[PDB]
Amino acid sequence: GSSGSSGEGEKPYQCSECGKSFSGSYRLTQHWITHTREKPSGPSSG
Ligand SMILES: [Zn+2]
Repeated sequence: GSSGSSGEGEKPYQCSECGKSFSGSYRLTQHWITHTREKPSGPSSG
């Protein structure tokens, strides 16, 4: 009915790498930061 890929709780500024919503675009940035310093060995995603 109202459950699945398309549910009730999606934001236009929700991270995709990890997934984190925020009240405002500007805010998102601050978060996206964690996706800059993080220095993974290699095979992480997937
Ligand atoms: Zn993220």
